Amino acid sequence: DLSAASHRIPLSDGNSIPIIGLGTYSEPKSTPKGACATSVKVAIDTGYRHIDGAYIYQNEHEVGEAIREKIAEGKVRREDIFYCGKLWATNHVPEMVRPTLERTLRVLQLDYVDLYIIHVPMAFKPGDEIYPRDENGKWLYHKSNLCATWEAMEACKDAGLVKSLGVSNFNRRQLELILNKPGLKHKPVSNQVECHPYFTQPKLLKFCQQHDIVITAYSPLGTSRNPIWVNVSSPPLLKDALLNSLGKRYNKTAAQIVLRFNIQRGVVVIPKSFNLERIKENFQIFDFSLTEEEMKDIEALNKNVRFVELLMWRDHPEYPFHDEY
Ligand SMILES: NC(=O)c1ccc[n+]([C@@H]2O[C@H](COP(=O)([O-])OP(=O)(O)OC[C@H]3O[C@@H](n4cnc5c(N)ncnc54)[C@H](OP(=O)(O)O)[C@@H]3O)[C@@H](O)[C@H]2O)c1
Ligand SMILES: [Cl-]
Repeated sequence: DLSAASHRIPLSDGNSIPIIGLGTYSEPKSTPKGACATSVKVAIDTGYRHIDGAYIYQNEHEVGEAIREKIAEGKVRREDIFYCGKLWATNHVPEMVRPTLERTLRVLQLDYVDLYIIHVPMAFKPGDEIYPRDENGKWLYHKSNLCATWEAMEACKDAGLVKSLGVSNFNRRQLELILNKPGLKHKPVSNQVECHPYFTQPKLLKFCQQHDIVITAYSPLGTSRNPIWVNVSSPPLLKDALLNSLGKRYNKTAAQIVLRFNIQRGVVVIPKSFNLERIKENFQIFDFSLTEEEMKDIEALNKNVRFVELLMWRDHPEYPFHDEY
């Protein structure tokens, strides 16, 4: 079913997605220039064939540098690599969608991306700032139309600029808005959301599975626990007693147990690491499996509590986390 050499799963539009990818968000401040490029190259050498990135991570040029180098030396063909990029909240105006994607293609110096997704269901004020606020720190919200944004996304696939379309941080209602759109041409094939044993997304997973939407687990290792985004008070996922106990049983780390858990139930995982040893460690998840009982015990770790709550945006008309799922 899944091996280091062959671990792609089907998307509803006929394409396929490698079940593990390398995440590439890293705080610009505390990240050396070049760390991203080096990690993407190491990842590709290790066997990763999926890279998840975003223009607003400020390192897409490094991602592109790395991918193009490996293609040029014959390590991979372009068709072997799956790159996912993301449309930010300040770029939701339908007229801006294609120019925004074209900017990413030019930065990557590639002809298309494999997956392009709406990063969040919330629109912010368009401009030179990804986090638009007034002097009082009030979040400058744009009153926006998700369906109109989606239509603009559909035009990008129509033009050949992206193979697959998806979304991120969408709840059931928001997914329904799109799925029910008048004259829908291309349904979202993916929803990228926080997913791991402390937040296993049972309701959203069920819903997506019923609509042939694949979940991609972001922060699948429980985040880097940065207090800006994460509630540092919470117990760190990788210190969990059961996950560590299961680790000893298989001579795997809690991280490897956590990744295996999600892929084993058909959830894509995109752990980020810019560390040589940990990039390799995270990929070694195809030489063991978890028993039905172990899967059940891990799933039971579910706390229905998020590490990434985005409370700064809780009042936005399109804040996704009020609803149950
Ligand atoms: N769509 C969205 O809204 C959204 C939100 C968040 C993230 N994402 C995507 O999902 C990716 C991953 O989520 P994430 O970066 O937030 O957090 P994560 O992948 O769950 O974990 C990242 C943290 O774990 C550390 N780490 C990695 N492997 C490890 C291991 N084997 N053992 C111990 N520690 C390990 C990394 O440090 P080192 O680098 O030093 O190894 C980093 O601090 C992101 O990079 C991004 O591509 C998307
Ligand atoms: Cl963007």
